[PDB]
Amino acid sequence: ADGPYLVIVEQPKQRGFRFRYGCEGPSHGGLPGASSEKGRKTYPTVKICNYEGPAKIEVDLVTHSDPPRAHAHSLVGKQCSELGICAVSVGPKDMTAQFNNLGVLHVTKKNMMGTMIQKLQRQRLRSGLTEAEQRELEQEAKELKKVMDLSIVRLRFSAFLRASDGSFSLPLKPVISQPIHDSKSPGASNLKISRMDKTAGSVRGGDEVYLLCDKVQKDDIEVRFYEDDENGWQAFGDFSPTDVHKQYAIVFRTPPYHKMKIERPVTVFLQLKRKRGGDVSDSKQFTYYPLV
Amino acid sequence: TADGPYLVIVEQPKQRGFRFRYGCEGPSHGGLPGASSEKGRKTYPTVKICNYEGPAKIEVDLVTHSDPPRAHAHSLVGKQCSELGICAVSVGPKDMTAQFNNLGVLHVTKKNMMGTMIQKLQRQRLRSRPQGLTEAEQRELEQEAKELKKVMDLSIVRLRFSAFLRASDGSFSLPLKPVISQPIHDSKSPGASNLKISRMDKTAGSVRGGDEVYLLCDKVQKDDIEVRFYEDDENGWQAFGDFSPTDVHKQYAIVFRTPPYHKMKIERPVTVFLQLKRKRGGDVSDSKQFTYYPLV
DNA sequence: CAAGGGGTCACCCCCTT
DNA sequence: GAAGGGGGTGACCCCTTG
Repeated sequence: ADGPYLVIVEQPKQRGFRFRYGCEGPSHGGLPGASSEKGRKTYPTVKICNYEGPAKIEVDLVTHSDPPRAHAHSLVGKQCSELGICAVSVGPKDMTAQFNNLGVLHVTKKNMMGTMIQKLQRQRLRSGLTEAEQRELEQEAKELKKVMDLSIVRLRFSAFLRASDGSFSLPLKPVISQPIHDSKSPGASNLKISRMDKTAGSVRGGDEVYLLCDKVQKDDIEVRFYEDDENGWQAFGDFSPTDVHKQYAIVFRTPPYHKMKIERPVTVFLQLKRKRGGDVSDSKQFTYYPLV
Repeated sequence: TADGPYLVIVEQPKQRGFRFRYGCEGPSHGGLPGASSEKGRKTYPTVKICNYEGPAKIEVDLVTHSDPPRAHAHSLVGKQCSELGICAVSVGPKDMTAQFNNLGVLHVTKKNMMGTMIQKLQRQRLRSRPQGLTEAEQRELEQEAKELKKVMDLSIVRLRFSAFLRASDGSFSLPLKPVISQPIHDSKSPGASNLKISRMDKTAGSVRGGDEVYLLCDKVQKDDIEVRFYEDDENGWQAFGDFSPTDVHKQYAIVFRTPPYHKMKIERPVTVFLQLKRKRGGDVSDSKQFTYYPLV
């Protein structure tokens, strides 16, 4: 309520965006919003609230860590500087800003240390801070380099409202986005079930199903058969990691249905679920016919 | 065979399966096995000297896939070898057979390659000019390299076994003809692996066809692959499985429909073979049996 | 260790509109 | 033709089992 503030209208896509190295190019596509699909494209959006008037909103990459420190990666795009800082303006009509050419520069573990000290030199600006105390600033990097996840970043939106003259000096409280997992990292993809040869079985179980999927980790996968409504009953499909073919298929058997006194058939859901990730695949329906 | 004394490969190297290793990876990662080997019976590349009993030294070096055999960029690293990549064994008058059981293949870096290449060259024609060489052949030798670095397949090597019979002197200086092995494809080399049918969800059907089969395979390129249903002895009746490139899942499965049998209104089930075939090329999977049943 | 496997980092190219 | 995706390739780095 009380005061002007910033809000993320549309969060960045948590999974599916690929980070890029310097060599790959400058133009490989922008980080979409969480509702991007089809030709209906969306981008990360924020708006200023409890204020109408000229403002500039900036964006920078910060860590997964809850105390937000600046990330080793940079943002590149049409709006952006070389510092990794993307900035947009909002006119007095429209206080909402879309960021539509946002890209994530992936630093090399070689490059990391050097490139980090340049971004760090900024907080030496705030407090003609004599280069004498560079050694004080450094060890932060040296240990930030061991604890810092390069598979995950978050966006930090910092809004500023224009003064009459000596403009855009008045700051709003900053707003941190949801985490953004590099798509090119291992458990960073969406589990998708592409196709399966069977969508029905006997209440008995032990019908063999060939399931086609996108990349799945050999022993980090399982096959959950669950009922949302009926008292959380669940079971699993039984297979050895040998039955994971080339990380794109699973041959398994069905688990028996909890109630085998079935008279009429019962539709169920089955999904893929990482054993440590926790995150499931988009679920598919499976039907169970009674003993005859 | 040719009457005078000669060398024979008793057991060839594994053609498809063996992984080449970089300098970094480590020096004991496995030995190049033989074409007979399995998890239980392990066998290693073996050769024998024939039409001669006595002391002899057999050496082995990597040469190109190219029929004119030139020295390969890769080296052999082993409990038996030189730094130059040349492994030697001695065979006394009783035993004229040499097994090589710790043979491994050093993969050179494309940055290392050209320099490393000219060492094996100087080392070859340094024995004909044993005091020094000429700037003329230095630059000439580089030229021979440059042209070999253009055309040398690093995914394939062959072994070149060269025997020597020891004279009265004490010198193993009497040379036999060299014998070149069948080619050795890097397991971890791009593309063109042996096609394998891992398993299939259906092994039967109807004469009609149009029965949906999920086939699990090793890496296949969507457009350039097919699924051949043939009767090998019966005048080559053949058909194909029915699928779009969209139906080839992540290059490691194929969902297809079975082709109709050539002759309907049979009364007894006809068992046939099906295989994968790079139609661009001519390659084929280990065939699998498929049964066709009578109508209703 | 040795004997086999994976995955990974960067970079490099390949499709499509 | 670049934009906007996606896949593949070398060199390297690891991890189980004994």
